[PDB]
Amino acid sequence: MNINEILKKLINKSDLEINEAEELAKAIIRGEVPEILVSAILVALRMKGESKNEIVGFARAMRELAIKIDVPNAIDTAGTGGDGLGTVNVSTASAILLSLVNPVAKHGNRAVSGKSGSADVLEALGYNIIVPPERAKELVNKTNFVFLFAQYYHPAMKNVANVRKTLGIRTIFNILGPLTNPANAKYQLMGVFSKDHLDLLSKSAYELDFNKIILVYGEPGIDEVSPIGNTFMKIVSKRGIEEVKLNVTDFGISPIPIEKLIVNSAEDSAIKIVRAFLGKDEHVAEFIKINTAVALFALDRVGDFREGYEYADHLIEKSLDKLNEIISMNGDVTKLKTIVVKSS
Amino acid sequence: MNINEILKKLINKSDLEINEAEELAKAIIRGEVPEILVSAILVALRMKGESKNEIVGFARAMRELAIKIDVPNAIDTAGTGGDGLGTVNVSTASAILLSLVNPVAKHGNRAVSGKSGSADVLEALGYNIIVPPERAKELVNKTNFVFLFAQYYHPAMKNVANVRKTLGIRTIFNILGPLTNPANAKYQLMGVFSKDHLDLLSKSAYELDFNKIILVYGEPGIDEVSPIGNTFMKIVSKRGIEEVKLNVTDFGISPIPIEKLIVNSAEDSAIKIVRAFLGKDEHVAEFIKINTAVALFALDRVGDFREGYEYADHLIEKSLDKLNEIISMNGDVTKLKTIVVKSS
Ligand SMILES: O=P(O)(O)OC[C@H]1O[C@H](OP(=O)(O)OP(=O)(O)O)[C@H](O)[C@@H]1O
Ligand SMILES: O=P(O)(O)OC[C@H]1O[C@H](OP(=O)(O)OP(=O)(O)O)[C@H](O)[C@@H]1O
Ligand SMILES: [Mg+2]
Ligand SMILES: [Mg+2]
Ligand SMILES: [Mg+2]
Ligand SMILES: [Mg+2]
Repeated sequence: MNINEILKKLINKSDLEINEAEELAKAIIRGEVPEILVSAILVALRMKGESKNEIVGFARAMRELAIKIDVPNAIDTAGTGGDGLGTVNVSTASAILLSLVNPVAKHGNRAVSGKSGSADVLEALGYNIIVPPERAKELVNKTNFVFLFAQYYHPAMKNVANVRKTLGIRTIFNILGPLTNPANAKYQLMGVFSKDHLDLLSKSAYELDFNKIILVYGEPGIDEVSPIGNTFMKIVSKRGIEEVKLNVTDFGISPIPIEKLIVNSAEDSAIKIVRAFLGKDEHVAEFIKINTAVALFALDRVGDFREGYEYADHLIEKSLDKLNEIISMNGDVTKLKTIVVKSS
Repeated sequence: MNINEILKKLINKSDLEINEAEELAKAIIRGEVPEILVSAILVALRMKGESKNEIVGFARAMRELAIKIDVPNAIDTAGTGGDGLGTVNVSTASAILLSLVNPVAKHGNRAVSGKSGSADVLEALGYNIIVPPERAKELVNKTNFVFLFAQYYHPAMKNVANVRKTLGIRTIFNILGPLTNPANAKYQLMGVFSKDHLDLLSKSAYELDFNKIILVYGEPGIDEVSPIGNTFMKIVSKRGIEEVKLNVTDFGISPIPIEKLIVNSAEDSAIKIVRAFLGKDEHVAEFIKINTAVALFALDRVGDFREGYEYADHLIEKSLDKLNEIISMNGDVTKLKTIVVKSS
């Protein structure tokens, strides 16, 4: 693996082979490549426009270097993020409903834009987001749910922290985290932030070896099933990549005004979700349920999205309690009660 | 003027304003921009493809911080380099013949591609490549020739050496060289390795305040007058940029074997050259004459491309003697003669 040959190759706008990319990624994440060259590379890759092999290459590298646990049968609902509209922490909430009928390995980080980060609500809720791997497995067995805090499950990325911060621009590492679930979940719902990444990441995904992963991009430009209108999807499986366009009305609901689904703090997000669980905020609930319906489909638990939406209705009614047993086994329920009160 | 804004601008592939480039180049050459961003900026600037205005901005920044000497009437023959052929140092040689008729302020550096660096030959021929401004003035009056070592007349450029070396790829700075003659020569024959850069550089030079500078691209893929076929050149002055296409034959000569114009070290170049001066290397000598010919057309001491080849035919006969006096005034004549002995 010659750093120079690689760089010159990217500069000429030639895509790498999966293996070149993986060795390249491996060197960078290991800390064996001078910052000047990591910067050059990340910048070259972006201006060339990353290709499938490249994504595949880097993903495989990151999985390899990441702290792992084995729960392939699990499902994750992490999205790439980056839309920055501060919407409520949907997929996290949605991860609570899923754990009721299937092991859930929720991968995520704290907020980058705003403060509605997956790891932040869980914290605001009473959950102890920093879980050691040996414990992580125990929890998923006892409660069917664990949150895998990325910073900690991908310690190696520390060797790229300075370049990324100094560069202060989006790079290939901004859309890779969801393809790197630390527990190797084979089923997942991952939202991307642009129609273009929907095409690239689904093609990449097709080779990262999932049983079923559903990539989505919903209007007005968030990485979720769209709560106001259309949702562009890609259902990936050993069979291929299926294209599917969906409107929020297909779930049998009227479009939800998005201002209703936007938060301004972690606690505010937590309250939105509990109130949703408690039936005191139909809007957030419909948002949590349209996302869960797509996840449920990924698991092959329903025949269509409507069935998925109705089924999700039965899950949300048991989620508050579910949330309580999960947080009791790994956190502080008094914080959950406080949040509950704060929403009654 | 913010670096992060410049970076976003380039990542977006938008060309900079001359003023912007100049301030950007200033900070970089002044060593006040973090190596990480300098790497990114240089890479993006290359992938986007540099613009006439960016070239002009950097050139002006560099010129401003360079150390200078007064000799505008002088002529130079430095080329962009980087054609990857390892050919023999023709313009350094072509400069020797020129000092026979016009003061020569030759700008150059050590090789990045082989050893065939114009500065390396001289070192090998016995010349003392580091010439202080005061001494340089003296040498040009007496011998009518002087070498301006880029690494000495551009002391600030050392603030970009680590990034450039670490990168190990060509950037904007690898084409700015000949446009920043320390003696501010108003005349010269600028060689370029690609027809594309031939256009960019010609248009840029037009605004760089020259009396007459001829840019040339050699058919085989060399940045000199072609020894095997066509030569594309632009005659830029204050009145415009003329288009001109040549063939080795228009010099009344025949195609020359590039196989014999190739060198594999500083000394082989120093030998091919002296060998041609001794009239013992028909081919090397022909390659020199044709370039010299164009450079004479530039000084307007010949109004015909074949008349210049004829005039060059004279000059080479007195060449060795000139080289001899040049070396004994600023250097070690010993070396030179051992080379003569090795050229027989
Ligand atoms: O900024 P957003 O509109 O939220 O988009 C980013 C992602 O976050 C949402 O879930 P959650 O809040 O749990 O975040 P995560 O997917 O990043 O963990 C949702 O599932 C998106 O995929
Ligand atoms: O790689 P090359 O085929 O040599 O082309 C690069 C330049 O070098 C040649 O002269 P010289 O060898 O003296 O180098 P210089 O122009 O860098 O001084 C010639 O003037 C070219 O313009
Ligand atoms: Mg999400
Ligand atoms: Mg989201
Ligand atoms: Mg040259
Ligand atoms: Mg050359």
